[PDB]
Amino acid sequence: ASAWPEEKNYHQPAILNSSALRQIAEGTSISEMWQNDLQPLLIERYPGSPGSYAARQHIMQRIQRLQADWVLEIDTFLSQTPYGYRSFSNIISTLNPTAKRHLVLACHYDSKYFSHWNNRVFVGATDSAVPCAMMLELARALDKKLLSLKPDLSLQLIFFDGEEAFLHWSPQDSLYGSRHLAAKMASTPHPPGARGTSQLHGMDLLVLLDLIGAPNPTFPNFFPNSARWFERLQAIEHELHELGLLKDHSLEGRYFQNYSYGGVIQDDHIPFLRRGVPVLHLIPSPFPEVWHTMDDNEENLDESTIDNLNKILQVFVLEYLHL
Ligand SMILES: Cc1cncn1Cc1ccccc1
Ligand SMILES: [Zn+2]
Repeated sequence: ASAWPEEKNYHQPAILNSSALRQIAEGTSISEMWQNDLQPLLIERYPGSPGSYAARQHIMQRIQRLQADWVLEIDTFLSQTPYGYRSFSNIISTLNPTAKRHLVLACHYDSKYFSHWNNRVFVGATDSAVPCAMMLELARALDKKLLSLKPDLSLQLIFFDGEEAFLHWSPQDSLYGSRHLAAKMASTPHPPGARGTSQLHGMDLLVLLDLIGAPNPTFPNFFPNSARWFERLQAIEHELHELGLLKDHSLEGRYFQNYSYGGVIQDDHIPFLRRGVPVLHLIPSPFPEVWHTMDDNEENLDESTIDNLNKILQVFVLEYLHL
């Protein structure tokens, strides 16, 4: 049939030079991210809540003000939960929806459901309000360079709804939005008119951000087949450090360690991984100390660590896109 689905296997980056790295490092404002992209999301936003619709409106609005031609679809669906049927809505933002291949950035925008505890409200700053904000910032910071898109490859953002369990993590109570969107893409022909290939095939690489925002994260390399792209993240961290472009950062405590994890951490990528999508899982091990506590808030975030990772990520995306 069609073998384009193999191009991602042979795709190679266009490594940036020191002058361009500097540019990128200069091009991203951590403090504008914090005010315009991050703070509006630090609300209770479990699926079906008022905050979910708010968070959903804020993500679409911030994406809309940008010059690049983002197409936004709200993939709304119904699914059974421990509390009955409920409605969920994934946010999908795509440049050039026609192109066969797309590099995918994503995270979950729901917050785990938890009634008030000690009069406190769970807002999951690292899980995953910050990954959401890093995605919005990457799109703003790279707006002009992405506008250049009008190799048949472009960029897609996915903000999954319903990553978290409502009552008890299990295969039927978890990954609502990603289980839905992976099965939908696996059976939607791509590109338009194709007779043998799916959108799931068009996913060049799924870069899943989760649990980012704490100090000193250590990201393992999880998969033998995306290991080379993990190595680019290592390389980019190193060079930005040597060029004085990172803050409060030591090579003794670098983010992208040279160690592998022999297993898997259940997350929104599992539905795509099982169907053969390559994944770069940017989740740290161990998890933040504030994981699933009421302390996973704004005050326990580390501003420098997010700034640094924004720069590493933005470099990675431009190098993947040859921009
Ligand atoms: C990655 C994540 C973020 N929030 C929940 N998960 C899922 C999970 C993974 C391992 C153990 C418990 C729960
Ligand atoms: Zn969680």
